[PDB]
Amino acid sequence: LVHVASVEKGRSYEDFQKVYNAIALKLREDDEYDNYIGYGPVLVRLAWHISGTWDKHDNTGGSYGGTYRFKKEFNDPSNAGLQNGFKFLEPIHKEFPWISSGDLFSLGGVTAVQEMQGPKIPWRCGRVDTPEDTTPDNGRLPDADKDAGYVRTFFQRLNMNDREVVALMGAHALGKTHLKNSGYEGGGANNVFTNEFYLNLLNEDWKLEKNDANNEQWDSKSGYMMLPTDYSLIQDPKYLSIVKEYANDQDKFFKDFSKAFEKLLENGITFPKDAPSPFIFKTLEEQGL
Ligand code: HEM
Ligand SMILES: N=C(N)c1ccncc1
Repeated sequence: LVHVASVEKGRSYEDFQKVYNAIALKLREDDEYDNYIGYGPVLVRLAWHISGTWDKHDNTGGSYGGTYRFKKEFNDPSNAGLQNGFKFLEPIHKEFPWISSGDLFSLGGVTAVQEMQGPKIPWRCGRVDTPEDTTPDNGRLPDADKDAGYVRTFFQRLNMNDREVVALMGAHALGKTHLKNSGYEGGGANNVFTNEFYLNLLNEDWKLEKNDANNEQWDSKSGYMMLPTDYSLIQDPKYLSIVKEYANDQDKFFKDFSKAFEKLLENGITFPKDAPSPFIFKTLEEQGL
């Protein structure tokens, strides 16, 4: 199954920078969402969920087709809460109806990471909306109540290795869980992209507790939390080495995250030899906007 990237007709870097800027200005404007976290973290989660349905074995799922817009995927229990990100992006899509759904959802993630002071994430256009019957079934996204072996095996389906996995999970520096979405009680939350997830793992005094949904999670007296799958990164000796690496080298984490996140967003997509090079968007701050 082959999905060839096809650039939205006549569009170039400047067009996509305008879309980035619109997303970024709305991120700045709608600052009260989720107890003043803003929509940054949920847009990153959205980009990950629309991409994380991919299966390397048959090239089903993935970001290309924009299939999150269809009821089956929209209503996946694993996607509970992402409706907020979708609604956030609706007026952006109305202003720029020429952008494909997959391009918009993925660009939303890139914009959010960068605007939250994360690394630059090169981004490529050309995802094309596919029909409703191409929507992957529910159940392709990972469970949080599992161990390191589960995480490792799960991510093999997305063609991600140990480093890639550990880097990607660093996104859990952003935002929080919500008991009503996922059955996990949210802890201390930030909207700035840093390597603090790894520092938290290594430095806090974690206690295994049960939350009000009767699920186990790791909580600190400082008020932080970790999912069981988060904590598995320090239970497994291979993951632990990498956690320590990123806790001790901000720049290395940023570079590795950028590569892994672009890869995640591009899984399943064949880029023609004469496709445009990846775009690196300027932040609002860099533009003086
Ligand atoms: C084993 C893999 C993963 C599991 C089990 C997992 C699980 C979860 C859960 C349960 C939540 C809470 C959702 C809610 O209650 O609203 C969450 C939130 C989040 N996830 Fe993950 N996740 C995983 C990997 C990732 C990856 C790879 C990324 C991106 C690179 C990511 C980005 C985020 C972000 C940014 C949030 C915060 C959303 C918000 O604040 O609304 N996650 N994750
Ligand atoms: N470990 C966390 N604090 C976390 C943050 C956001 N999403 C999931 C987990």
